[PDB]
Amino acid sequence: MDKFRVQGPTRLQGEVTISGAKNAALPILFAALLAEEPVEIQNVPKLKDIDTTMKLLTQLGTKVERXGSVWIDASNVNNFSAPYDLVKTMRASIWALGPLVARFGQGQVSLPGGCAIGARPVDLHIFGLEKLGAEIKLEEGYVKASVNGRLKGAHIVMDKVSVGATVTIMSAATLAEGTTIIENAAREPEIVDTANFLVALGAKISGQGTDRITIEGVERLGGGVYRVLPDRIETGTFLVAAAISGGKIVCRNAQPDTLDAVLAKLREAGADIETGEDWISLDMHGKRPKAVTVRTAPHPAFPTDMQAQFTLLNLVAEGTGVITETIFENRFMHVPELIRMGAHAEIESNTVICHGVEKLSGAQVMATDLRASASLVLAGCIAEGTTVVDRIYHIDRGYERIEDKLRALGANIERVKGE
Ligand SMILES: C=C(O[C@H]1[C@H](O)[C@@H](CO)O[C@H](OP(=O)(O)OP(=O)(O)OC[C@H]2O[C@@H](n3ccc(=O)[nH]c3=O)[C@H](O)[C@@H]2O)[C@@H]1NC(C)=O)C(=O)O
Repeated sequence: MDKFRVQGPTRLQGEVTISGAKNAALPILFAALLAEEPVEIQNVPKLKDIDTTMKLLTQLGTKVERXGSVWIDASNVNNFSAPYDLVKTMRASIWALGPLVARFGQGQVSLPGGCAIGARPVDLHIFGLEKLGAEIKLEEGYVKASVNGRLKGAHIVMDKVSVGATVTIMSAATLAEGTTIIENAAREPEIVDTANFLVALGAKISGQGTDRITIEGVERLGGGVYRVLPDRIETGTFLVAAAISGGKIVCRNAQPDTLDAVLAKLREAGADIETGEDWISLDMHGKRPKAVTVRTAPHPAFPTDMQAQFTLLNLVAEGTGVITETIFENRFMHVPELIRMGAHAEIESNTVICHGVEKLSGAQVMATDLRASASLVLAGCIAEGTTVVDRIYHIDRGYERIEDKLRALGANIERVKGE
């Protein structure tokens, strides 16, 4: 089992080129199940989640090739199920459900089980599909959807703001008879990206990026070429890496407008930030960060995917920082790991109260979250001594060659193979 050996402290300096969004590439890859013609998805990151998605697609009879792009040919889909073993390694597998029933009249996906970060049911996905006319049953742990003929457009109001259910409903709606309105839709940049992808295929969608999405169903979707937007979380993670190390970095292939909350919080922490059309620069001028207060919430508020990273920032900042999580209530596993490295903090309900320290110390820590756990690697970069991060497969699922990118910034990091 892979592990990272990080030697600190290091001041991160240099350039990093941002990869395509894991979170846009995923739903777009699933939506390609709707395409009758070949599709080329550009700017797809090289990471474990993409591997699992490619595997799932192949299991359905989809022809898949990849490099920077992923080429998809779904003209011969011949299988309609996502098995337990696959869903267990990637909850997003649920996204195969909607496209399958919308195009083929049937789809089966293993029902996701428990997860360490909190309760993550998929009730809204199921509810949405039902509203569209699909019949759904649970058999042997498999959510089985079906419809005789086309789905039917419906006016659906969402009980929660949900990135995943908004994608499920939006995607399936593109082939339904009539008009579908998704009220209280998630507004994430990835939702806009997926909608734009659909439209490039011939779908009729408007309102993407707002709380109300309208879809007018069409008979078929064709093919085309589409470039995935930049990864906002990868960008935020690198920006934080510089901000906590007294460093200076420039992020290339970036999309500043997807990061307003994070940028503003970085400025509050004392960062000198400049932005261009496709770039973001950050200079700490060798200063320790100032503690900030953060509240996660749906886009365009501060994202839960940046939460652990900012918790780290607060932990080495001057002052008492407070972080409140409103999306994933139990997403605090990183805290006790950081405390093993010398940090000080208390968790009260969904809020962590941080007491910044001057320096962290190297220690053995454990990764458990595909986005949050990158925080441990960052911590290792600025801590005194050697930090060993176990179970880095988690990080591999969410970041493209993070050690390579960090190394190019001056980090002392080694991938240690257990085999
Ligand atoms: C952790 C990841 O990123 C996450 C990111 O943290 C969240 C929030 O921004 O949005 C995506 O998850 P998601 O689609 O499961 O999350 P959402 O559906 O918005 O969930 C928001 C809240 O609603 C709840 N929820 C969601 C769907 C549903 O049917 N029922 C329900 O109760 C969740 O339990 C959570 O409390 C990302 N995943 C992907 C593949 O796009 C990851 O990379 O795997």
